[PDB]
Amino acid sequence: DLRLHLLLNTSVTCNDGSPAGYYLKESRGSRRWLLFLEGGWYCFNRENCDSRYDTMRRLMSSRDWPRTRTGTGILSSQPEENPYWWNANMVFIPYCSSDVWSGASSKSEKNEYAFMGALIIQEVVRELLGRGLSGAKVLLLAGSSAGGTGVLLNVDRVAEQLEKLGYPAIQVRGLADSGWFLDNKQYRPTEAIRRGIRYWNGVVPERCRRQFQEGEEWNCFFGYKVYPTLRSPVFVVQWLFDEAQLTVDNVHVQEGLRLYIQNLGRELRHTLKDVPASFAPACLSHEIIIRSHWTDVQVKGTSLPRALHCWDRSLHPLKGCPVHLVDSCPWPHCNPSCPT
Ligand SMILES: C[C@H]1CCCCN1C(=O)N1CCOCC1
Ligand SMILES: *[C@@H]1O[C@H](CO)[C@@H](O)[C@H](O)[C@H]1NC(C)=O
Repeated sequence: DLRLHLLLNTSVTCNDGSPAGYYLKESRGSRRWLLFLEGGWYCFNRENCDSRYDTMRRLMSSRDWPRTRTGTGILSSQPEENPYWWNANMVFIPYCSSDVWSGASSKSEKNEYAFMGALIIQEVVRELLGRGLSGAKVLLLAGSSAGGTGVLLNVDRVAEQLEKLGYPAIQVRGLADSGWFLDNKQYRPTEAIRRGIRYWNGVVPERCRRQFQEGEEWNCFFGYKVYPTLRSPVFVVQWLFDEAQLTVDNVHVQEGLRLYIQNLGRELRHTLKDVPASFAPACLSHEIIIRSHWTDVQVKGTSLPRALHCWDRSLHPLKGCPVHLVDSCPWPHCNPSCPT
């Protein structure tokens, strides 16, 4: 069980002005810290956000959050469930800003909602330093789906924050799960993100912003465009046939659709060729790192917990302990270890 703490700075808020927060389970024998960003789509205008407030309110408000949460997958403290980091300090940061973790806008007489995702991450880090994060040797910022994209948008800002506060010894790293999308043509999207960025006052990493320039910041939401600009080490986990990617592509089998699906897997593989820490199985699925059975899937005979352990060793190629693992077979579930 991870225990809830509402932010002491009550001006850093969820969408409806209630305080944001985090769930924590400390491990005082460990100098490793895992901060996980929840996912859950987003909203991009007044009418769409009002609908989300009616039926997805826990993603917009802390008023109904429970006092505890069970850690699962990479957040589990049991070695059998989490071979990688079972002894780490565990943090789950609820997603209550509806802005893919990019926003920096308060509620006001001109704004019905607050979009503060980027500031929530910064404030959680600041308040954790008093609870033991000051002694860390590794801070791993992880996340799934919208939270995976949030890792790519925020990992370098956390590194800069800790350096400027005077903690140069904490190594900041990222783990992005199911947050690596393609801006491809549909079988039968980017405009919603463009409108969202303006609605949220959304912010993107500085080097990527300088490349694409004013009005084109939406480009930095796409992994293959923002990843080369990042300085912190980032491990990318991405199913080749991700269900959210197919949903946005309007895919729900004849020759035209067969070619479309094969092309999607080929393009995704291409974008990961120069990503040296990555795990990309040929499966139709969505998210992995906080699922209890995340230990089951393998690429070339290597599980995800093993690949992550090999990554840790590389940050001290390694015989028998690979870090770049991308399937080459071209159809969903051509890998026999895919979830069923
Ligand atoms: C999965 C969601 C939430 C997080 C960012 C990526 N997401 C999108 O819905 N997108 C991205 C751009 O292309 C299609 C629209
Ligand atoms: C609380 O957060 C807001 C927004 O980041 C910031 O302007 C303010 O300085 C913070 N308060 C304190 C005491 O740090």
